[PDB]
Amino acid sequence: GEKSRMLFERTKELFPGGVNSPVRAAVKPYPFYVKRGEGAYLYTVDGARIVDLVLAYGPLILGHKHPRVLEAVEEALARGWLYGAPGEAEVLLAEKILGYVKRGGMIRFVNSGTEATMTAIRLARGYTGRDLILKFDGCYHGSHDAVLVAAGGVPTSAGVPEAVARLTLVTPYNDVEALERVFAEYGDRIAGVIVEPVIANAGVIPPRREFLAALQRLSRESGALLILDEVVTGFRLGLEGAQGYFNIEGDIIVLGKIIGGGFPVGAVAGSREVMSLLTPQGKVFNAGTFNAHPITMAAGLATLKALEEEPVYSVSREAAKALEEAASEVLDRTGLPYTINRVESMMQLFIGVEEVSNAAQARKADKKFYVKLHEEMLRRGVFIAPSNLEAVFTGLPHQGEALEIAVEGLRSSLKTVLGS
Amino acid sequence: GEKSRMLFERTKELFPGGVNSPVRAAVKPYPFYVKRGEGAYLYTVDGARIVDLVLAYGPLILGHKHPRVLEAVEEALARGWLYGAPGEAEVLLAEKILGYVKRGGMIRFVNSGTEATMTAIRLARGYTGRDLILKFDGCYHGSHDAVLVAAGGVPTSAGVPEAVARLTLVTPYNDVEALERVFAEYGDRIAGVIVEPVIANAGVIPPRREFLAALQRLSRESGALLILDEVVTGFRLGLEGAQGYFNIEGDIIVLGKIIGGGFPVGAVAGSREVMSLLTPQGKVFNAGTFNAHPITMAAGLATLKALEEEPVYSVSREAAKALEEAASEVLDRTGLPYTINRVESMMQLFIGVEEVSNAAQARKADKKFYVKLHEEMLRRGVFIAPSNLEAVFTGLPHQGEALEIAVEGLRSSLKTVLGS
Ligand SMILES: Cc1ncc(COP(=O)(O)O)c(CN)c1O
Ligand SMILES: Cc1ncc(COP(=O)(O)O)c(CN)c1O
Repeated sequence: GEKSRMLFERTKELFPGGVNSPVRAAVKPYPFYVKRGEGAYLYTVDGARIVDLVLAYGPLILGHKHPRVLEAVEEALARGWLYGAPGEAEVLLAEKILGYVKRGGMIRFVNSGTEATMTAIRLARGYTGRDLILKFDGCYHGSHDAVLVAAGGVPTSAGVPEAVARLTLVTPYNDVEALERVFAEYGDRIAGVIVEPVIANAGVIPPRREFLAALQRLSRESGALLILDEVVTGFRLGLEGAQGYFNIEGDIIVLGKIIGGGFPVGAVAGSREVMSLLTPQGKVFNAGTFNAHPITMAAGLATLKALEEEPVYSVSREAAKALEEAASEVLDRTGLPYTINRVESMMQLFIGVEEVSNAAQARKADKKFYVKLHEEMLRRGVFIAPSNLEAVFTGLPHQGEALEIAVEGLRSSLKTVLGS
Repeated sequence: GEKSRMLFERTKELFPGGVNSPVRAAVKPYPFYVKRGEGAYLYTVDGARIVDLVLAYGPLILGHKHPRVLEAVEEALARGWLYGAPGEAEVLLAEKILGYVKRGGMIRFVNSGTEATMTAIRLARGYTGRDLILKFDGCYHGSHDAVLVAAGGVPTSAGVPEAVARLTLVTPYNDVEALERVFAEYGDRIAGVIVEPVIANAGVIPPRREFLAALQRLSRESGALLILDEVVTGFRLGLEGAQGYFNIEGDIIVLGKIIGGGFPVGAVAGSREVMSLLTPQGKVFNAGTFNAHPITMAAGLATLKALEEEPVYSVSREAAKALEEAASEVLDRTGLPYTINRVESMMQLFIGVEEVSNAAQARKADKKFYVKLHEEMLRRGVFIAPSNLEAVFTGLPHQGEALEIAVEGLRSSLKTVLGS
């Protein structure tokens, strides 16, 4: 790992914490640098092939450099990559996305999930004329002030004015009693309730039907808009995302990751009535030099076509199931308390706890055990998130030999850590 | 324009205002759709070649599909386009950028100018422990709450809480007296003063030396960080940007557009002391799935190399000068009040006013005349921003025949509008 070591030294003084995104710094023993990626694999700068169970944290459900997407991007590149004026790809991608998540509605393309949720929140506030936003402990919506808050709302980040943080309410995920209580107290001032249909940033945590039911009922009865943050679930839990998977409906649907095919993206979709408030039609401001970036649009379009024509969902589901069954077989024999949460192709293991239905329980999981597992798996050529609070993602290339390596790696790594 | 007309009809119900960014909707008679771009030209979906004096509003100083950048991106695409782990290109681009704008400092790559200024503001607040941010009337820093404010600070966008807007102070650009007064009253609570060294979103407005002097003095004496928003000026006003061009120094330098070579990008650069507050090193949060996107990094790196090895600055400067001289020759003969502001390769014409040193004066310019000019120029195959408040940008391909067409087009269009 000499080459990665050298790069590690160079970035120490170039980037805060040596990385451009926090999670990247936690890789053990130290972050490896990537030369390239193809299919189910990442290849380090030193030349090592690694099975990728991170998939850039969600966007790469088709694996690395998917042939169909590569070809579409090559064609798009030949046409120039930025215009500052409308292109064709954005129209086709919008029509395809809306047909699955909000028929007859509108969409606005942005450049990150952070920009997307931020825009959704401004839209909900503009539509209702209210200021408060309700989020849940453990849910992650990006790097912007309004969502960098925790229940005393107080800042979880330095540099966030307390005056801003106090406009965001926070209650526990899957806690119906707490949800009812917050609406009883502040309901008429809540502009929107934002939530991940399946938590992906506090490990993976599935929603309780009762929580989903309350979210829809309380939002509708209070006048608050239900903002489903589907940046991760969108197009991962089937073509119709969380709405179709759980049979729920959101007022505003925030999308990202997968819809950009691996390129910078974010999007806000909703009814014509709500979406029409966005500039230049309405007074809720949103603009972006890179909005509807030609390459992002071409990549996302090709990606969704693959999701419609290739067995991505079945393959990804089976891959996650195989990993879950393998880990469960080993862990069940130990008699140690543990739980694995899986929803289709997103999952995570929690050692030390028998149930994880909220962030508080996820935080009680054995972090040391997880870190050791991450390191041992990497030593065996399999890459899983370095943080127990991140998720494990599967995709199209996780089949055949690649899957065999991942499963065998997981089995052996668990045994090694359990034997230490 | 049948094909653009058809697309126009399709997007009416897909996007708010029919576009993904406000300015795009103002093109006359209606927005044309782009098939591709190459060199100094955009090509409509109907097949018409148009000289581009918009350059995607700043990023394309090298023109469309620059050969060197295209090759670098092709090589990068073959390596996969998203890893979720550190790559080599981000290291090289960071080293090159910092060598020109903040030697010995640090940088953090994000996905838009909006994310960049938003991150800079959070950093300034975190570093100083203060809440107030001072901006100037007419300056544009992106699509986020803290900068969508105007002096009563009150919201300029619906959906922005008044509690948030009041944390942002606003005074006129180039107004030293007003600047001194605001610091005398609120100085000890100002975390940072953000400003465009050259305004590019209220037409083009150059800074007064006295204003630049006051900005540096007052920030230093008050403890507020001077945030130079160089999203547009960075790498356009020479390799050293505004700091080198005007011989000024900022505490935090916000970069974007050009540094991404045409791909989604944004960046915050500053001293190690300030930048070290960013996660995972410090407590000022910033994370991004697409931060340091492999393709953006490769494109930006190749772009900066071109700026160092090709006569981009001289060619672009001469192009803008030729346009300015041509327009001035025609307008001087009319005796009508007007002014053209130009700083290297960024400029704008203001009809009806003899001086434009601030946003208030820019707003007094004859908008109807400008719109007619935009439409007439487009009819003659030359594309300038549809809004008088946007800027005209020149670049490397604006030479030879392309420049002749632009200049002749400007001359003829002015005469036609002046004769109507
Ligand atoms: C649900 C959710 N929302 C928002 C984001 C942030 O997306 P981005 O990093 O592109 O700003 C993420 C990524 N962790 C996410 O998982
Ligand atoms: C000075 C400045 N700052 C910020 C921005 C916004 O950049 P972006 O559109 O990528 O969010 C712009 C683009 N108009 C700008 O000119």
